[PDB]
Amino acid sequence: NDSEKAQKQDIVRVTQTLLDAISCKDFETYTRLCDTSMTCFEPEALGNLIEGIEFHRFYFDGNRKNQVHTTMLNPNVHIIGEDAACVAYVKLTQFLDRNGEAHTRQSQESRVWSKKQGRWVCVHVHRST
Amino acid sequence: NDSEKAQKQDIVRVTQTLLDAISCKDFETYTRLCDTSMTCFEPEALGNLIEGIEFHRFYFDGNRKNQVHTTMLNPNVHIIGEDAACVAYVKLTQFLDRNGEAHTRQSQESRVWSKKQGRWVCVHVHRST
Amino acid sequence: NDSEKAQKQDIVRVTQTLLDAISCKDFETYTRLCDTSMTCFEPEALGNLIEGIEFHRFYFDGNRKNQVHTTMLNPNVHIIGEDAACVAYVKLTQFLDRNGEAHTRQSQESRVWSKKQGRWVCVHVHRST
Amino acid sequence: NDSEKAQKQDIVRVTQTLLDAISCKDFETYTRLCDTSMTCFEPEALGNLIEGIEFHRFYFDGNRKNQVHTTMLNPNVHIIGEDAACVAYVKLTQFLDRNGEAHTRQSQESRVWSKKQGRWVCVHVHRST
Amino acid sequence: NDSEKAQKQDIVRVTQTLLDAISCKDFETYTRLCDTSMTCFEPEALGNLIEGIEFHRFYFDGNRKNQVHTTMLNPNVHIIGEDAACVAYVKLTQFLDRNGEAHTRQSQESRVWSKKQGRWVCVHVHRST
Amino acid sequence: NDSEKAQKQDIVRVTQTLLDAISCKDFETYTRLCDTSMTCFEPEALGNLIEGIEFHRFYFDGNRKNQVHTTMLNPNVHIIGEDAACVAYVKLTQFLDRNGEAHTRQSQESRVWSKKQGRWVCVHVHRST
Amino acid sequence: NDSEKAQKQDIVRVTQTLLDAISCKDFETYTRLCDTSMTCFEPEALGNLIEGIEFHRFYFDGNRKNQVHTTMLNPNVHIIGEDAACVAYVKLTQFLDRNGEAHTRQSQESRVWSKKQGRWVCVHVHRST
Amino acid sequence: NDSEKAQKQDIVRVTQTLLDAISCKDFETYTRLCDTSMTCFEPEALGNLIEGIEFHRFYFDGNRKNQVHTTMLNPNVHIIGEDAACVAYVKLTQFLDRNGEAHTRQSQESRVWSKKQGRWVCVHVHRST
Amino acid sequence: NDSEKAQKQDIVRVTQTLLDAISCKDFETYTRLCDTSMTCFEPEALGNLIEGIEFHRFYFDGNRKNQVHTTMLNPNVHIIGEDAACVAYVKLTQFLDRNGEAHTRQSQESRVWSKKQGRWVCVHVHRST
Amino acid sequence: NDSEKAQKQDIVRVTQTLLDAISCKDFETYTRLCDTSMTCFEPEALGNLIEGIEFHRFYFDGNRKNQVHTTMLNPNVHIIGEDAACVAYVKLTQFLDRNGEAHTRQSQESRVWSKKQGRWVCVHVHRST
Amino acid sequence: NDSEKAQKQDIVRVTQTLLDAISCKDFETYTRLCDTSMTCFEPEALGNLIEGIEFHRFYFDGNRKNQVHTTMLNPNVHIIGEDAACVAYVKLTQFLDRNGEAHTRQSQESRVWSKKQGRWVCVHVHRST
Amino acid sequence: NDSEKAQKQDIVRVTQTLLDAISCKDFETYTRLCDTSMTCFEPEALGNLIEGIEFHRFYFDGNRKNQVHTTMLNPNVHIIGEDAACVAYVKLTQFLDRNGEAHTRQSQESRVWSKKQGRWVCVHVHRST
Amino acid sequence: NDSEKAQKQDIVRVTQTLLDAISCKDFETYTRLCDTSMTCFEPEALGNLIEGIEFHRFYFDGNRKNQVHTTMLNPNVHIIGEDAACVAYVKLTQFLDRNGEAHTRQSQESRVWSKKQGRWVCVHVHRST
Amino acid sequence: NDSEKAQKQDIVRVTQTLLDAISCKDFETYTRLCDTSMTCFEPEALGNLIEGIEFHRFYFDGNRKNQVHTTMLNPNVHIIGEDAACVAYVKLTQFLDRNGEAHTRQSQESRVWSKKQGRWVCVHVHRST
Repeated sequence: NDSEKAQKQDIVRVTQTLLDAISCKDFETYTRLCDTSMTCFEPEALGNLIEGIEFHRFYFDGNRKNQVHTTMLNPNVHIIGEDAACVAYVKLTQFLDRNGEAHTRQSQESRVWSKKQGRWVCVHVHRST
Repeated sequence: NDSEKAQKQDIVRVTQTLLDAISCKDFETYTRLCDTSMTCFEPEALGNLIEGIEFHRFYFDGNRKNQVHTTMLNPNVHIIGEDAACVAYVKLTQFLDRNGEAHTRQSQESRVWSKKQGRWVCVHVHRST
Repeated sequence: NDSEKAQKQDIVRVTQTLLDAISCKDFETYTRLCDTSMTCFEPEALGNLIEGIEFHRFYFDGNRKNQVHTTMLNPNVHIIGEDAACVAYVKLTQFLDRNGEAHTRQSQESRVWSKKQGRWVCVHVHRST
Repeated sequence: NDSEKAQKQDIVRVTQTLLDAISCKDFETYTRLCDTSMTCFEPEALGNLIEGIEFHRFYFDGNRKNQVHTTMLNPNVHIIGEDAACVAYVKLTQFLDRNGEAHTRQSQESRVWSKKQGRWVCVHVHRST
Repeated sequence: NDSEKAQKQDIVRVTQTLLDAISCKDFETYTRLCDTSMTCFEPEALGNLIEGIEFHRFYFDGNRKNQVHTTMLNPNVHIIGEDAACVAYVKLTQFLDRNGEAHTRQSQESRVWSKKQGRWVCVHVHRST
Repeated sequence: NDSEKAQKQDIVRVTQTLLDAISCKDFETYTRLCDTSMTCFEPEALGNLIEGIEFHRFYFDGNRKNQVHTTMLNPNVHIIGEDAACVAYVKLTQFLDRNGEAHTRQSQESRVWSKKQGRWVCVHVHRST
Repeated sequence: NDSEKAQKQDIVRVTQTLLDAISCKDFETYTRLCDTSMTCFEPEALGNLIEGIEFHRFYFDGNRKNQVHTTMLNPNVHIIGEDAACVAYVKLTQFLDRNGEAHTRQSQESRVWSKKQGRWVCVHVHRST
Repeated sequence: NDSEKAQKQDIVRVTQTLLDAISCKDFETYTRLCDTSMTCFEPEALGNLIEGIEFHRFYFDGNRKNQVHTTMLNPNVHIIGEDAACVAYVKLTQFLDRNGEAHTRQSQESRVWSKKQGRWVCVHVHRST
Repeated sequence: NDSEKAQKQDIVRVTQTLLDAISCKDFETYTRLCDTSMTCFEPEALGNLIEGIEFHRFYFDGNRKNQVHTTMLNPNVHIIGEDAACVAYVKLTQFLDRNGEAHTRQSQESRVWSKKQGRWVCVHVHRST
Repeated sequence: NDSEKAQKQDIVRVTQTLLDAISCKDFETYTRLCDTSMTCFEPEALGNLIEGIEFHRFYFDGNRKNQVHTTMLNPNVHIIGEDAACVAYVKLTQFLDRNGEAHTRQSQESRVWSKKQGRWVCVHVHRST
Repeated sequence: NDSEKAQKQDIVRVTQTLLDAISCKDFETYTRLCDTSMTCFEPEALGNLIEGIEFHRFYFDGNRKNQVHTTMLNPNVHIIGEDAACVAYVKLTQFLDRNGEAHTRQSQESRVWSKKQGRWVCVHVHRST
Repeated sequence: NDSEKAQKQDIVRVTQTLLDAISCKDFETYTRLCDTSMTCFEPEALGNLIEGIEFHRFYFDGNRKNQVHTTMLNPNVHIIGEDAACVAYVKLTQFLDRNGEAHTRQSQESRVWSKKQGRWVCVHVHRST
Repeated sequence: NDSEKAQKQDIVRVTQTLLDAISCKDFETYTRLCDTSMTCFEPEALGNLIEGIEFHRFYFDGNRKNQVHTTMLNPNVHIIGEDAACVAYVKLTQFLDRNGEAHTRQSQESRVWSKKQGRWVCVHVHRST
Repeated sequence: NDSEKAQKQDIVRVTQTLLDAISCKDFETYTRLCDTSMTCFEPEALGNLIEGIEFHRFYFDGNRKNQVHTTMLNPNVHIIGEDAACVAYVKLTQFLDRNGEAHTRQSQESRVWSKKQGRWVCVHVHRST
């Protein structure tokens, strides 16, 4: 359970690396961490199950980091072998809007990881609220 | 590949078994299919991550099937080895009204399955909308 | 245009048969006219594409007709190839309430017909509003 | 099924061409792909069945594209006869506002294709929601 | 203008006879006064142009006169030859509803008349509000 | 029959001329086409029957065409002799918005035409919704 | 003037009698006081002008006195020519509904009296708010 | 009777002049045509009966017309002898607001006319809605 | 002064007597203290000045109490001569509703008194809010 | 009564003078006509019984006349002896806006007058709504 | 301060006794503890300053204790001499409903106490919200 | 008594002084009359009991007047000894808004005074509504 | 550290017992586990800090449980030495209302634990939302 | 106790300092007072429990003092074991917005202090409403 407890950390490390990727619009690191067969259920998709990375690009063009701050709270992992793991966490986002006001946005996320040829890559993601 | 396809069919089938279980409010099948460490993100949890199974039991108490048919639409399955797999699908629920009118409800579910000692079990579920 | 005007008259007659089958909840006749791989976009389906006839089976239960009168207005027909056609019409439904009041409902419909084994079968339907 | 799998791949490619023609307001290409007797049910038409292409011409004016990205998801294709097909898909549109905000729009679509003079032309379209 | 002033009266007579027909659900007198090719724009049709009498029948079945009273106000006629005339009038309807309350319903009507083989018959009608 | 068809085309054409006239706010054509005794039931009249033409003039004052295309859908014509005819049709109007957005408006119109001294003229109009 | 002051007294007496007839739904008195061609603008006629006595008869069916008391405030009489006069006044109506509550209803009324063949009779009435 | 037909015309003419006086704020004509004792019920008086011409003066301040058109629909006149009359008519008003938007206001009017020393004067006016 | 102090009390007493009569619906006392010519401005009259004891009779029919207490706060009395006076006071009323709940109503009251032939009588009352 | 009808004109005049003073913010005339111990019930006192003239000073400060006309409708006076009276009436206030929109305000007023050393002074005022 | 800390307990106690009396509708204890000239500001007085004990009698009539608990939070006392004090505090009221739903009401209370002949009596109370 | 009448006046004066200080934002006078230990219950404190002169300093920063008048209605004062007192009063404030409009604010106020070493000082204040 | 890990467990255990005590209304256990001085912030206290166990007693009336389930999610504990601790956790509550409808209520809680004479007791509780 | 009473004074001093640091957005002081592992329930964290100092840093960017004054009311301190304590208090915040208006904001806060290596530091904070 020591090579398991450490394995979880890897997941947290990777998903944290994955999050920082989206935060500053680093599409290259996004594609390296996301498989090509990645399924997706998220608010930007309206109840549709998206396939592949392409659909995600749209959100990697522009003003870059908008002085926003995201926080992954209590990551919760599940181990299933030594190449497959899933992690669920609450993601908090802090931002200032239109006039400079401060607001917090919240969303529940789930990610399914697969150790493909050494390195972990995200196969499926699900976001809500 | 064929071992894969068949494997995917194995996932869709159990998931289907579980859904039928929830419809007819059959605890036993539910608990037989849902692990002890099963984590869950769902509307009834208000954005909180749920653990255990004690929580889900609140809904299986009562009048069984409210004469409400549910459909699992185009299940997308992911294979990770031979003991880890995940499936994403849209879930449709048709139910009758007070005045007898017919209505349809939608939610997007994800489920992670770990093959623990031969039999498949759900370790994490995520429902939304 | 007589082999064209006849075939349109014919196409309209089978959809009329299908609509009647639906009105008096005749699923046997209904499935005779709907292909096994039939797809469908419709309000009861919430933006999802449905395959098969089982989903529509749900509306075929519960007594029979009511004081419901349905009408297919100005059916527009396109003849395509060997055994293909598509038809478009506004479907009008005259009904009464619990208070005996008379109301009129509308919906726009599209059906695609294919002739297999000498019989016209609906392979796709799109209903809106 | 290879003369079936090819023809579906083909049908999807022409609707992709049509959708692009619409996105960048290319009416010349648009009319090349839409029959002269094309019919249409669509939100902009308010429950009425439209004939011709002139009505749709209205949307082809005004600069060109915007920061609009459109996508055709899980296109479902039915092959009918000689030169007939019909396709169904959820059309996803990613756009931005005056405030630079990103929004996602959806619409369910059905098109009926006929092959005349060796070319696939759309003879009927139904769009909803 | 004496055979014109009298001709108008005929129209008023006939349309008044036509109204009393609908009031006490006399379908036979309705069909005798309404042509077979009668076009119709009315609230029960939802913006659709109805053709023929059939669609009208629905409203000639039931409780008969419901203790209601209609009044044709200031008829206004137009003469066009000696076999074609159109009349427009405001139609007021008095009724008691659910509990016994008294309410007045109003609608604007237009009718186009044709003298076919001696007797006048309604070819087209349009009601609003 | 052929004299009839051609005659019907005569009605649809003038009506079309009148509609174009209203679009480009061309009084002259309007008044040339609308009789002196023309009665009218329309939304701008609030359920009142209008006489003369003085009233309609209020709308032709100003910026001509607001860059708004109108379409007369499937004109249904009625023949009554050779100097009396009526036509019913749905009318669609596409117009631009403040923010440049596109919008469609609908109304159901009826028009009565009297052939007075060779030229066709409108004696009564009825618009709704 | 004592002749006019006494004449202004008769207008108030008949008008008062007409108001009681209406209160206890005494129709014979009503018709003995309202001309056969009496004109009328009133709430129950929605902006429309009524002619005749027939329209009003609708309201004389039923429960004589509904436990309601109407009061004619400061009648103002105008004597015009010979056998002609008009009166304006506020009409208050106190009534008991449900729950035993007491309420007051207000209206402004105008009536025109013609002394046809001796007896004063109302030829025109306008009621508002 | 034609004597009566012309008297009714005289009444429609003077009341049309009175409307014009109001429309362009010509207070002299207004005073000429209205009696000193004239009473009045109207929106600008909130259920109160007004006496004297004074109260009306206020609306005759500057701003002549306002690109506003007032219409007098089908005036109903009652002739009570040779020196008394009352007229009832619906009055339409199309006004241009801001944004150059065309709207229509409606109201029901009644005017009592007394013929004094040869000339007709309005002794009472009632307006609603 | 002491004579004026006595007269002031006398008015407090009578009016107090008058309110107690209104409380228990004693019409005899009420008409004894309220002169015939008594004028009234009160919420129930809707801004209309009321005359005589008539309009009031409507409130003296009914239960005869209601479990509501009425108080006369700081009566302020003006003495004008030995036969005229006026008093103003805040009037508090406490009442128990349906659900056995106590509530307080308030109102502003002014009364004008006249010592007509010995006894004091109210000739005018103004109530508000 | 010719002496009673005289005292009543005098009371109407002084109160007319008093209101004129209020319109043109003539505080000197106000005080000369109002008793130093005048009582008050009015909206601006929010339910409180005001005493004295001081409270009203606030309102006399400002832009004298604001292009606003006030009329005192049908005044009713009560004579109580040759030295006391009270008058009731509805006061109509017509005023303009920024947009130059005409509006009418309304209130109900009671005033008590006392003859002190020959001059009529107001000892109590009551204004509602 | 040990004498000041003593007088402060005494003031908290008596006021505790006083509130206990109000809860269990013990009017005898209420009066014994409240001065006959006690002043009052509280919701039930709707903004009026009540004087005396009479006004409160109304509330002591009823079902003694209604299953409602009241608590006096952090009392603050002011000692002004050995015979006068005032205390301030928030009073919490917990009560049930018909459905048996628990709720908490809240108010802010100030009370002024005067030592008269040895006993502490409340001369002024103030309750808000 | 006369000594008590003098002490009562003294409290009216000081508190009056205290309100004028608050009106023109004179913090010096305010802290001179308000003892250090002064407690407060006021709308701005939101049901929270406030202590010391601190919380109040926030309102003495600003324009220094505002064109608002403040009155002290019927002060009721209780004398407790020669060094303690309390007063209650309705407080009227008249203010002119943005659009040069006058308005009246009201509030219920109670104050507790202590003659600490010669001068009077407020140790507690309660404001409401 | 494991010593610290077990101390945190002891804290999660006692607070879970306290939740159970509340859940089934066992007031003895409640009193045992809560200190006499326990302070509290919570909805049932409306922003007021509560002191003493008394105030809570109210919620321990009859109706043991209510088919309601309370859940304590991921409890975060802080260990401040061997006799102090504070725990933070989210608390979920699924309750059955009327109609047998399942709902979830949420709230964030914090409990401060002091270890006295060997046994842990709650000295403070804060609850929100 | 003088030791505990002085210890309860330090908790109020540090808490007061922490509140000023937050007021003027002085982060170094903030982090010198909040543990690195401080827990937190607060509005800005929507029902979620935060860990660390990083989340809070978002709010220290910008305009030091926004012209706002916060006040800590009646702090209540609980001393637990050694080097441990908690404090509860209401925090009022008066602020000037736009239009120059003054408002008050209220919140209930709970903080837990651990005396780690001499200096008291906050390890847990809960803020509500």
